Amino acid sequence: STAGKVIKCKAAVLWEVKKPFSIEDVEVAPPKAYEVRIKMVAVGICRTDDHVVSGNLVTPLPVILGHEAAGIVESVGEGVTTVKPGDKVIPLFTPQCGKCRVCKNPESNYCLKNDLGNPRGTLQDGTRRFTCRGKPIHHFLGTSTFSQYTVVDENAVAKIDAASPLEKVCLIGCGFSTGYGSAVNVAKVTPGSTCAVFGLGGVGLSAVMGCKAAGAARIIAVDINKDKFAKAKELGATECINPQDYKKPIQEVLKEMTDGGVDFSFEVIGRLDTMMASLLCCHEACGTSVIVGVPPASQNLSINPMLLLTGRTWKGAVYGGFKSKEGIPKLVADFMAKKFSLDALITHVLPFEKINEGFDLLHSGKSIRTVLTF
Amino acid sequence: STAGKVIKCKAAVLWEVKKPFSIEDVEVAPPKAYEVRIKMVAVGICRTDDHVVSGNLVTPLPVILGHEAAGIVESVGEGVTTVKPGDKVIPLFTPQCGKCRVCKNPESNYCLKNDLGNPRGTLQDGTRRFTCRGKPIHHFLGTSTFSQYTVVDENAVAKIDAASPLEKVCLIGCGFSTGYGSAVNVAKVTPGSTCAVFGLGGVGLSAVMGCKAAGAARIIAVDINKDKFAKAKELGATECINPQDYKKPIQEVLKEMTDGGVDFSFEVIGRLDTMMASLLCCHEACGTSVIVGVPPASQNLSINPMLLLTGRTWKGAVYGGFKSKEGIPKLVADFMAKKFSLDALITHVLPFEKINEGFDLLHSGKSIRTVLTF
Ligand SMILES: [N]C(=O)C1=[C][N+]([C]2O[C]([C]OP(=O)([O-])OP([O])(=O)O[C][C]3O[C](N4[C]=NC5=C4N=[C]N=C5[N])[C]([O])[C]3[O])[C]([O])[C]2[O])=[C][C]=C1N1=[C]C(I)=[C][N]1
Ligand SMILES: NC(=O)c1ccc[n+]([C@@H]2O[C@H](COP(=O)([O-])OP(=O)(O)OC[C@H]3O[C@@H](n4cnc5c(N)ncnc54)[C@H](O)[C@@H]3O)[C@@H](O)[C@H]2O)c1
Ligand SMILES: [Cl-]
Ligand SMILES: [Zn+2]
Ligand SMILES: [Zn+2]
Ligand SMILES: [Zn+2]
Ligand SMILES: [Zn+2]
Repeated sequence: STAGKVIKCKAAVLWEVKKPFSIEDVEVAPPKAYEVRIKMVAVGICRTDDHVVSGNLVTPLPVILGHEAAGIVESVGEGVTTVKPGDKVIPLFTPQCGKCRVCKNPESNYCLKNDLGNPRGTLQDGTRRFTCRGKPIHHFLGTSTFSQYTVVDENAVAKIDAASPLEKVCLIGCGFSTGYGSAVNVAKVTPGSTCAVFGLGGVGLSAVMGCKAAGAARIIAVDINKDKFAKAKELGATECINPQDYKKPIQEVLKEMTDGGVDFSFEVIGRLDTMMASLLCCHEACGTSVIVGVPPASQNLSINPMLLLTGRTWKGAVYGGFKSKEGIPKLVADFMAKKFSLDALITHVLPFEKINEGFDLLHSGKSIRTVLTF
Repeated sequence: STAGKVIKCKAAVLWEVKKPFSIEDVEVAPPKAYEVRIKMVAVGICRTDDHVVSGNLVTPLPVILGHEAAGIVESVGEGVTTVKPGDKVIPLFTPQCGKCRVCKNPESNYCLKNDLGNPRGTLQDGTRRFTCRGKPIHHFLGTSTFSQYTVVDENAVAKIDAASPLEKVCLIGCGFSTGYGSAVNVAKVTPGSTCAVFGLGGVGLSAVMGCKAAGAARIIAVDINKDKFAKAKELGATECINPQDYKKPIQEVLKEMTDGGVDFSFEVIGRLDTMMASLLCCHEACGTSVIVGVPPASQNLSINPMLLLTGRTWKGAVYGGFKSKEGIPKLVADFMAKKFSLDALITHVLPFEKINEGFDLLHSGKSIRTVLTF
């Protein structure tokens, strides 16, 4: 019925920054060659989506955000070999074209086909598939999952287990993968090591889970919102610190707690002051600091190079180091194999139409993750 | 015989910053427990020594500098078990106490008994062994080799091959180990990779050799002194470029020549602008920039954290990641086995008394490594 036909549906369109989303009628064009048109089922709210709402992450507007989600293949374009209609899928905010220098490198995952470096708000072919009131609307990270239907490039979609509960598994689309992989793939936490995690939201907590799985002996959870400590400990944090209870700077408080500093620290928030704190609290001779939080546009850090000369390793990564099209699937399988659980991360489930309410909860600090359902 | 007695000898004293070295008679107190008094045979002139003179590295004056050396054990204090009088040895600017958190950690080498963090200008017990006209003289990195005799802690001296040519293996005491290990140990250069080395002094040329040993496919040597190019080439560089020949920033050139950037970048000069260019020239998603150059005191770098989120790795190291006491002897054995040659690095040989002429050669850019004989 719908195949090859333009689908009219509802989607949350952002026309301006610091404005609410508009649940409007938009026309979703049919998938071109090597493209897949997905029917969304569950979409989780990531702070990155909010970054555009706040102006911290610039991207052409009007836009349809969303990138953390799960859905079903409504139809595919010509040349599509990986997914067929009906297949359960997870759109990847970072592609794996498999042909660029990066994709060919065994330890890189930031494919050259991404729309993060220099945002165009289009699909890999430079064009858009969304329209609304005679106006073309921009995509976001080539996923735009805040819509009942969306078109994505084949190399940016991954087929998952047919029995996968799309309402939970949508987190593996971003939050869980990013945090967990940051600990296991990027930092490469060693068994018996000491770790520190700044920020305890959806991504932060999965970093706790990742350090735990890696065998970290001590995991120090850091957050100004005390309410997150309950979950942090439950997921594996050995202790919880709130920077506000101290008269002393956090990195100092941390170094005196761990005999000179932690082995691995992760900044999962997105502030310069906290990224400075994470670099400073990891032992000057053998510590590794992993930046996970997305920094506000055009801001810099002033660092003394002596901080690295002694032996510190400072790195960062997108998507927790997982090569998208391969990693996400295998992750779902592990979830199926009951290797881990995403239940503690989902605190609120709202109907798509109340997306604006979902962003409110994120700003009030009442929710870890909120899953908008279709 | 001089054991147990105060030795009187010549040493090069720096009384004030930015002033020539003054060759004076000093008294060298005999060694205490776990200390070794050494008779110097050959010393190399490293830019770090010059960093104190110029004022870029702060350390208490007046002082006896020098740290890349080779000599013979004159006598040992009570408790010493790792060396005996007559042994050929290399003092280590960074000790390997073997009992601290860092020494236990198999991946870090920056021992806690170092005098680089906050220089006391003493031995490990907190005292000095040099006197000059009543005035006690400060030590440097616990080694102070610009003297005919010096005393070092036992954990800062490595016993080497009895047949080692001391006028050659002194480079292994610092310059070579640092350069070669930065590539092989710290960056862990992968075979078939592309490398950029900024700075072609004795340390930077050892970084080049190390990249070649690692099997890099390309090694681009950068330096504003074209007279260094002939040696870089001979040592492994596939190409050499002079930033002054270009219209655009060196980082943009390097990225254009290597399909987006190198895989491994090395800053071996000690300047802020080059450490930045060095980070910027390694591929945003898979590059590793390694800081080897000692930056001028209290100077800060201003960086956009986004530069790291894409996948870049930024780190630094001392002594090229080698655990001093263990690594030096092994490296001397490799030298003995012809595994590598030091001849190209050693461009000048002058008697100790001509030390000022040696620093002048460095300043003019006419030398790579100048060795001083006693
Ligand atoms: N880390 C460690 O361990 C170390 C370090 N360090 C450092 O390094 C550097 C360098 O050294 P050297 O090699 O000796 O020096 P020289 O000879 O002077 O060389 C330099 C080079 O560079 C070049 N440049 C300049 N500028 C520039 C350039 N290029 C380009 N661009 C620019 N701008 C010149 O020409 C020459 O050639 C320094 O910094 C030092 O410091 C060393 C060693 C080691 N250590 C540490 C220690 I406490 C002691 N030692
Ligand atoms: N690299 C990536 O792949 C990637 C992926 C997804 C998200 N992110 C980024 O990760 C970061 C967090 O994502 P999330 O969705 O889990 O966010 P979130 O907003 O729900 O959680 C941020 C947490 O940090 C805490 N916090 C805020 N200011 C703090 C401070 N100054 N000190 C200590 N804690 C503070 C908040 O209480 C909250 O618990 C954001 O920057 C997001 O853009 C990065
Ligand atoms: Cl268009
Ligand atoms: Zn790719
Ligand atoms: Zn996300
Ligand atoms: Zn040196
Ligand atoms: Zn030690």
